[PDB]
Amino acid sequence: VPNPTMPVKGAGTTLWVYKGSGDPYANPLSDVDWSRLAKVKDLTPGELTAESYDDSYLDDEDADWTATGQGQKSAGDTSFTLAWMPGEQGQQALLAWFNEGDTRAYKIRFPNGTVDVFRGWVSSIGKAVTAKEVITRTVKVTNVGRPSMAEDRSTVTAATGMTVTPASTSVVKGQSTTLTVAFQPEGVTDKSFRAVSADKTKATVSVSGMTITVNGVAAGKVNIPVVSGNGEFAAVAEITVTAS
Amino acid sequence: VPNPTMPVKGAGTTLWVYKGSGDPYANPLSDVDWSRLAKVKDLTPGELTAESYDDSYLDDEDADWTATGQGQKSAGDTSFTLAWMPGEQGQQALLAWFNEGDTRAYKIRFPNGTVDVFRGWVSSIGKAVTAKEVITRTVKVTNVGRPSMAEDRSTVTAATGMTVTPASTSVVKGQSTTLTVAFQPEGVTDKSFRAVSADKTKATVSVSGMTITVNGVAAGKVNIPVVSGNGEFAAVAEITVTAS
Amino acid sequence: VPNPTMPVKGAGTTLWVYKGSGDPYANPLSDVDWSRLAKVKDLTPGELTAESYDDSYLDDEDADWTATGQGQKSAGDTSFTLAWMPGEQGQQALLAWFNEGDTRAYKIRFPNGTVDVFRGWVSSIGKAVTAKEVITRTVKVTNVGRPSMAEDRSTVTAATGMTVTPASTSVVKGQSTTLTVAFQPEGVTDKSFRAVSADKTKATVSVSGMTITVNGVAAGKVNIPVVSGNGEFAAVAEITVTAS
Repeated sequence: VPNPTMPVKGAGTTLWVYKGSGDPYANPLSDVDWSRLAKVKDLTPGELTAESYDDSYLDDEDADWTATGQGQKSAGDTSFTLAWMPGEQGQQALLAWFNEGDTRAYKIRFPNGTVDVFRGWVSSIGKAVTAKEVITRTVKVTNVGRPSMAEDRSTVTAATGMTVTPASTSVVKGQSTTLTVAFQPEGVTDKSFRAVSADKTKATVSVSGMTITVNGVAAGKVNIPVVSGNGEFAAVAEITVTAS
Repeated sequence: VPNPTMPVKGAGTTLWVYKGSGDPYANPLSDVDWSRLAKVKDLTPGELTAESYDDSYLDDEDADWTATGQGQKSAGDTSFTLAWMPGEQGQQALLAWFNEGDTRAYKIRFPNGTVDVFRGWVSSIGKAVTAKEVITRTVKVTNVGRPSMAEDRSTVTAATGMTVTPASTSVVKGQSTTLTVAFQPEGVTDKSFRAVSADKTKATVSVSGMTITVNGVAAGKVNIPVVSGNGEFAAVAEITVTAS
Repeated sequence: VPNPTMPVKGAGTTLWVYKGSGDPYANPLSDVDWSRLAKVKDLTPGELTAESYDDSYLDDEDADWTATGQGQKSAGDTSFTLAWMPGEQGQQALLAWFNEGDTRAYKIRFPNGTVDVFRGWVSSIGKAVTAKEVITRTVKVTNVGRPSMAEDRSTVTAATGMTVTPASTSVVKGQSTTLTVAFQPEGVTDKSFRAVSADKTKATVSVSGMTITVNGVAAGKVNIPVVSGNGEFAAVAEITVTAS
């Protein structure tokens, strides 16, 4: 249904702020570590610009027509207003973003499956208060550096399938077993995953570089659920732990 | 019932000025040492803004784009127009506040149980005389220092109040079972989750209304993983589907 | 049928960008090495402008008025807003053209058989998101050098293809006689004429429908001179009017 080669109606556009660590430009399709800013009244994305450089000399024969070239670009000033909910995270995190000069990353997800991720700092925090109308919070973010347009991530293989094969063996205290995850639907993929223990007590799990290490902290039958990327697919594995 | 996590309609917003001698930011909720500015025609809260600081150098590898940082923050000016009642206290106090030019504190009480408290000096006093419409006094206050927004005194709770209890029964074709999630770490919670199946072939999942619904499309044993927040907590449910 | 000598309604104007390696001004009509920018919401062509140059001296006799001359010409900037299709070629090419900053050629094909060709660099890339309305990408291209207007490749013919044949008969009172003129020097000609009588008393003349008409108000021999263009060609007609 989402066709990036046909015009879209604009309804359903979504805003997120990178609350995690690492490279936000790498895999922006996944929603992991992206806090959503809900109840967006309106959004005006930033406009990439360019300054003009005067490229004229005295030796240049004739000067009837001006000659110019591209200069600095300076993407900036993405603004938006959303419903005012002072006690909800993402809006509190927004004021935290304003209160220091942090240059954080934020992404705009469009209804046609494309993402535009910018990176900037908050330069304006306003509020409009009128009767018989919901109080709105208005934000403006000055963008720094080169952004990541949706015209760059034009590959998208869509994945659609993974498997999780665990050891599923008893593990003695102090030893780490390795879980296997296959995320190769014909090889090329554009998604990540995270695994989190369902009890957090009998075992401790760690996912890094596709490597899943599970340690049998306490005896029992621990269940490790894994969810891929934003959460299109998931799986459940079991690991026994023996007291001996 | 005020709810800071839901949008509010702005009607009923009140304006107060500090006539006490303590710390205005200490207990803004209490209206003990505050004078209400009654009969406010309309209000426009001050807008927080920060200027841009150039953060570029001659030896910077890349210049094709501008590098900037957040500079000095300002609290703007709050402007409110209220009915002219010169004979009442509160307007004489406002006129004296403008007249002797001291930096006083004031606050805005929204229909949310929250309050935004600023500190500033009156930079404009105006009037509007016109027949058939009430005489309105318009005031502009330039804010100084750092404001104490309603996001400052909000509270977040992450006391591990996540629990999951499924139907834990045998579901049939054409009928969906329900799974309940408890999110009460002493009642107050601020975190959400995401629940999905493990294969999406034996059972189809749907999360709504603080609840999970599982449709037994195919017989067998199916696994439903749930992950809370950013992967701090998880749960695994087992659902058996029979032939009928 | 396109007709450059008659006004056109502007619907169907197409935008193209040069992806070849030849001379863009050589054969603009051929769309061989050109890629179309489809789904153009609206277009604003660049405006040619030239600044003023003060052409006055101290020893100038008269100075009650200002003497100025044409200075340096600029081609302005062409701004077009078109539907956002990030996944299609042509918009990715546009984004790369903005990003790497070279001066590329483009053209506008009017519903006239004519075409305007410009050379410039993209100085602005924008977007507009709003519900119930298509997402639009807005582009601004600053033009450089001398542009190639559609008037550059127009052709004029003055091959002396003027001929005049009257009815050369006897006209009566109350009846009007016709006279024909040929302007076909192999077909193409843009030079007009003017036809009138020599006394306007024996016969009254009227030119319309690319045809002369003579009303025989009075009997006798009357002379009708016709002059083509700026006096390069002429013809003389003799018309006899009888008593009846």
